[PDB]
This record gives sequence, structure tokens and C-alpha cells, in this order.
Amino acid sequence: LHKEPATLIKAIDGDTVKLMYKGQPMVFRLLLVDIPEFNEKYGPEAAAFTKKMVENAKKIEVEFDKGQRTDKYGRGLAYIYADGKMVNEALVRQGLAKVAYVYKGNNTHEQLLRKAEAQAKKEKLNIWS
Ligand SMILES: Cc1cn([C@H]2C[C@H](OP(=O)(O)O)[C@@H](COP(=O)(O)O)O2)c(=O)[nH]c1=O
Repeated sequence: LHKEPATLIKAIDGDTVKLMYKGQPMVFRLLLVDIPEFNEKYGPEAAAFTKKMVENAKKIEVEFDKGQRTDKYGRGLAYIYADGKMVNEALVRQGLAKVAYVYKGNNTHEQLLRKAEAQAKKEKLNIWS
């Protein structure tokens, strides 16, 4: 897998962000995660976490997996990086997302995220509290 450049257009919520990628606006959906909805416990905290991460970043990068790159809604499916730190992993490590939507070909970082989820769950963090 390889990181590619992108620039933030707008934070949206815990697991979606609008990025300019190859000079076109796209909504990206974070691979391998599921978050509480905006009116469910921790929904707002997930949105705030991802917002700060992407807004404070000097450099955002998009890393597609091996399989499909857009979903049925036209959203990009990627691992997103903020100054080299993966947003998908950080959200999970904080107990603000669960590992989810693991489709065979687009699961390169599954075990990395599952390790983060186990740590959040041992810590009883947030959704695991
Ligand atoms: C994360 C992800 C979601 N999706 C689709 C499955 C779900 O379809 P349904 O809408 O039919 O439930 C939807 C979940 O996204 P959200 O969690 O953003 O709603 O996005 C993919 O198809 N591939 C993926 O990798």
C-alpha cells in the first residue's frame, strides 16, 4: 500500500471527511471502522476527535487498500493519515470506534486495528466504559 497526498476540505464526522484528492473534492469513509451515530453516546466525541486530528494536521495522506476504492454511495474508502498517524487506528485506540465492515481484499490493517481495539477495551475507554 502507498500513501498519496490530499488536502482537507471539511471535517464531517467521526468516520467521514471531505478531502481534495487528485484535485477533486471527495467524501472519504474510513476503512475498517464503525462509530456511534451523532445522537448516540460518543457520536459527538468521535466527530470532535477526528475533526481535531484532520484540522491540526500539516499533511493529510490517503492510502487505498487493495480492493474497492469507492463504495456504493460514491465515498472513497481509505486509510487516512494526519502527519503520519492513522486516523482509523487512533479512533479505535481511543475507544471512539469499533473494528467493523471488514471485507476480505480491503483488510490490510485489520490486525493493527484489532490490536488497538483490544487496548481500548482493556482500558475500558469511552465506548468500552
Ligand atoms: C466502511 C464501508 C462501508 N460500506 C457501506 C456498507 C454500509 O451499507 P448500508 O448503508 O447499506 O448499511 C454502509 C455503512 O456506512 P456508514 O457506517 O457510514 O453508514 O457503507 C462499504 O460498502 N464498504 C466499506 O468498506
